[PDB]
Amino acid sequence: ANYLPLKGNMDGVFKYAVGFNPPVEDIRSRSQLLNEHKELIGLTRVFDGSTLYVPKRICEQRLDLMSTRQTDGASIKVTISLVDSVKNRDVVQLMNVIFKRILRSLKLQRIGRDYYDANSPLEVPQHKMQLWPGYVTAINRHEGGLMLVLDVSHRVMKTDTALDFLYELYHFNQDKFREEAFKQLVGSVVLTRYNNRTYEIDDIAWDKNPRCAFQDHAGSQITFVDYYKRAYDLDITDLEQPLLIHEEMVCLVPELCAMTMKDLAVHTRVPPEKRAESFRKFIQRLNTTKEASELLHSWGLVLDSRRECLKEHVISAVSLLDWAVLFVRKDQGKATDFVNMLSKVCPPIGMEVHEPKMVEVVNDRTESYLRALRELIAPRLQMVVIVFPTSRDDRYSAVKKLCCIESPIPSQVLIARTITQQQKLRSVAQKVALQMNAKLGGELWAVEIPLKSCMVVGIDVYHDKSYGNKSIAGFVASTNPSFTRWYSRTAMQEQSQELIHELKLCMQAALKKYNEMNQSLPQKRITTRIFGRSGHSYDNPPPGVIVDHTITKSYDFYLVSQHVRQGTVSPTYYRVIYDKSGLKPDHLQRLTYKLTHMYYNWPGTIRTPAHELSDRLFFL
RNA sequence: UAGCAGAUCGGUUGUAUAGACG
RNA sequence: CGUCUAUACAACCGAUCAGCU
Repeated sequence: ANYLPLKGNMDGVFKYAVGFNPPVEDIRSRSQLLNEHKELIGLTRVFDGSTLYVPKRICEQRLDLMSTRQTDGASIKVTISLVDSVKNRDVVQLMNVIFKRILRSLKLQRIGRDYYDANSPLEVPQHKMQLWPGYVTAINRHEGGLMLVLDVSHRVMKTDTALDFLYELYHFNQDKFREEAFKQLVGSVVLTRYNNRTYEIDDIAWDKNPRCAFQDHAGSQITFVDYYKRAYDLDITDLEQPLLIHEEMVCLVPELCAMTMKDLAVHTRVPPEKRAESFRKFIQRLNTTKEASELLHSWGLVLDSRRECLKEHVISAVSLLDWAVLFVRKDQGKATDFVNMLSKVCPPIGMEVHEPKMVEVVNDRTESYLRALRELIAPRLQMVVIVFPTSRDDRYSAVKKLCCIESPIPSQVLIARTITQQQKLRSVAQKVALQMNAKLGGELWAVEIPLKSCMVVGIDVYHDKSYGNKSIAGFVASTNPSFTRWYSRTAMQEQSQELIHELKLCMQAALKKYNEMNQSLPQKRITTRIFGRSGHSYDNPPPGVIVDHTITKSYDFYLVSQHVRQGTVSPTYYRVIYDKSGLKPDHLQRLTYKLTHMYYNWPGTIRTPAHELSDRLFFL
């Protein structure tokens, strides 16, 4: 629990405005219309256009007055007067520019989305990487009123810049530098400093340098160093920095950008309880700092003062009478000792496996499963076990596409890295034994269910490439009231809006299988912490906590079933199904809590539907 | 790519405020 | 609104890593 409210002016914060006339040179030509506004009203103010927020409730429509600029001294339009009323999308923004004034006062910085304090950061130069001790201050409307979220985010901004990165790339070689940049630097992304932007790399200019001119906003051929010296007040040191692109030219100079522990991970990065010290420190720092608090009292910002189923028989486990494994010649020990270990794990979980027909492929490539699999696979074969050390997507899907698309047939794929572990070997075999038996169509462990006719179908959309727009990630389902029949399928359609209709085909493919074996018709991530409305303990909510009113954002349920040992608990957020079908939210909390145990790859608790320790010193 | 608890780095689509190019 | 944007709010995905069986 590291979340702190900020009270003060809950409502009624109206806004003045700032005129922007005329823009001449650059973005600074418009931004300077308030850079020299200290002579009119005072320092404590924020400018973002036609909105200049005020704590009080005055502003209605519009007005105008006069001001002055600095660089050239032309006519300046400024209107610190009536604008509009309070809107739901304004309070978050104006309190966050208040936090911007805080960074101008508390000496915080900003990276991308959230503001960080890095005046005395965690300088860890082992890999030219500096973990910023700032907090993710994503202030927004929250439980009840307004609340400031604070997680101590070790934001990984590099002290080194693209200048030295390209210089060490040159230090490797020059032609090899060019080649590797065309291989390892293209596609990669640099982090900008002057405007904290995110610019990609596709190609690197060669003849260009930080002296060649370009058609700037002024329409002249000015030098490169002059533009950055007069537009952002940043001086360029060297003149031999080749440009990058995001040939058409998108502003990118390696001079002023940057691109991309073990024992520190248990001291001051993410302890479950000891992270409350930062929750107990920054709250005091805001108040006790006279210089920082003085500029916040003017605005009106006052912060708050404060399973063992490996031994019990399984419901209905399908045995393996005749089957084969598709191991390569390099995995003779693997997928056979594992099967031999599977011959020991299976009897406790109520099934037996005979030694498979040890078929094999001819080479460690795709053009081995095309022939060897088809030659020695018949409807008399139950299980196919495919293992390989290297794991590439095309070859794995090459073996897969001959098993799932044509017809529903179980197929188990393993990798070397899954099996190399010896202490996990008994454990990994248990998951696979449950995985194979789930794919065999056999029942597995269940829970005490005070429920029935429930769906466990976990949709997953794989939308990565427009050319490969297939949405193939899996359509895991459950076709028995005990939720022990997990026969995964895949989507076989492609459409943007009519996806509501064609996704039902997989639902029908899962519901028809439900009717064919039962003869009866039956948004998962946040950065929040939950302090449930049952007991005030600012700690991990009990698994299955019921909070849906005045202790969360909206009527959507926000549940906890994901048990934590290292790090602070991050509750999972959930949408609603229906509030009129008669489903009590408490049972849906239980249903999510019970379905949490039903993922058939880990005997315990998981995040989503798809104990009395750490009291004394833990690492001391 | 047997599954995961805590995060981190990016990309993208977003969504809101407003501006300009027609 | 097609585009370019600055301010942010927000999600998903990919990968990576500080591994409860």
